[PDB]
Amino acid sequence: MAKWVCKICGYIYDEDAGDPDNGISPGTKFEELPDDWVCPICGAPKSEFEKLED
Ligand SMILES: [Fe+3]
Repeated sequence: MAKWVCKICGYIYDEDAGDPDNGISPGTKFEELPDDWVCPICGAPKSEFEKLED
């Protein structure tokens, strides 16, 4: 699945990993993260992530 970078801190949201510590099962696409999900490292909103693809 895809990977997304937090433009602020460099955390990688890896769709294959999800974010289970913060309520997100492995396999959850970035689009499906709740609107108020934030970077677990720096707190940046979803707007600050960039999909790692051309
Ligand atoms: Fe971040």
